[PDB]
Amino acid sequence: KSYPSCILPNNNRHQIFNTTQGHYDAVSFIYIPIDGGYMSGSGVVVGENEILTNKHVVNGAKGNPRNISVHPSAKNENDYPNGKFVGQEIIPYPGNSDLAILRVSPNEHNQHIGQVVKPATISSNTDTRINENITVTGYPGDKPLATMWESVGKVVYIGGEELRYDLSTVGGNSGSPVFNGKNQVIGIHYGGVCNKYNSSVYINDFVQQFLRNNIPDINIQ
Amino acid sequence: KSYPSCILPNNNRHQIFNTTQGHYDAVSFIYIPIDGGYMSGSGVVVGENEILTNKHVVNGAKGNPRNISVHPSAKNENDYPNGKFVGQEIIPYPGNSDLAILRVSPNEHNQHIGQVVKPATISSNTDTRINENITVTGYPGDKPLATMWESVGKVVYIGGEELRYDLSTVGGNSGSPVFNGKNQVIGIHYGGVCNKYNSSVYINDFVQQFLRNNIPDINIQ
Repeated sequence: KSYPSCILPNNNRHQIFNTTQGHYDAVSFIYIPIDGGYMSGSGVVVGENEILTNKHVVNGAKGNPRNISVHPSAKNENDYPNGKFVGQEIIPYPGNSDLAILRVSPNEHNQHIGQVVKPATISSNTDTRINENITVTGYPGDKPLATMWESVGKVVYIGGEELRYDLSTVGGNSGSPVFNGKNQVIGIHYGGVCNKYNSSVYINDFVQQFLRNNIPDINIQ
Repeated sequence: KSYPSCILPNNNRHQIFNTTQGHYDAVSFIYIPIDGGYMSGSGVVVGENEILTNKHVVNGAKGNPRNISVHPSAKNENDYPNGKFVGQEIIPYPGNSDLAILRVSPNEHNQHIGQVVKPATISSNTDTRINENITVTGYPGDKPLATMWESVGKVVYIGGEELRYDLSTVGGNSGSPVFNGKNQVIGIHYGGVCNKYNSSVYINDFVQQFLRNNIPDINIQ
């Protein structure tokens, strides 16, 4: 058992039904069979064949990326509007943050994940500040499996590779994109300190280089 | 489900039976009831009423330290030579590392945790280097519940608040002390990247200040 992230006083969450509309389509559901059961998590499409998520999420594959299923725009357990893409290569962030790139294979129709949905825009994070209104959108495990939920709140802390917020998340949210009001990705949710705050990997200048060094078509605004 | 840390090519582990001997007595087993079941982890006694462990371990208490049971020197499920101490106050590291101090209450005999075992010695980490021989000792969840195991290996990376090693650990090891050859604590295990390495919070100068600011009798050698 585990409890990676926290229900906070601010528990303002609603389900996304039109999961392929707008910036939602790159939000991705992750499913990994392990020990006869499954682990699930979240991620975000950022390139032709790439998502971002947590190191501790891809770890569930026990070193083999082909154990990971990525469903971009998952709507529920029996509604994957874009099907699945199978993990191909795990590229951990060399720094100390809980961040990994997962490269995925094209699907059975030779479609690439970044063709069926719009890859997310990465923020340059030059305007990102404390008390900014943000959302964290992904697949919390206290809801029905593979339903997408947006959680609303504010940035309470920015420092180094860490950005913290006052909004609620639940095991399953691991790897969820953090969006600013312009729907750009400022961070990748990884955890929290209960019940004080939840935490994300802040996409600072050094993280951005890692993205640039590995994802040629990354879109940093 | 989760898989926080990794079996690596180096899987050199043995069970500690004399758990109160020497530097082993401060190694601690953590038990947290959650969602009708339980979460378990590891930690290390470092002061009269204090252990170190991970932020993501204490999170299992959902904000209430009294949900946490700490058994220093636990030997097996029916052998707690020092009984249990109940969580009293959670003090997260303000920095970005997966590190928390858990203050515990005295036991039913008014004994303090740092009186029944010798608090561990914290290394100054001025000699700690890559390729140094180390151990990580705690309660891996693939062994019988609350049995103590020492894992042997080498440091492969030191940077910022992160120290990585080539030795194997398993879910349950979260919060385990990392010992150098002088049996001083150089880090606190928190995770890994499968199957490349496992990771700990490196007790650098800034972490040491946090320890000093909160634990008056901390012993930094």
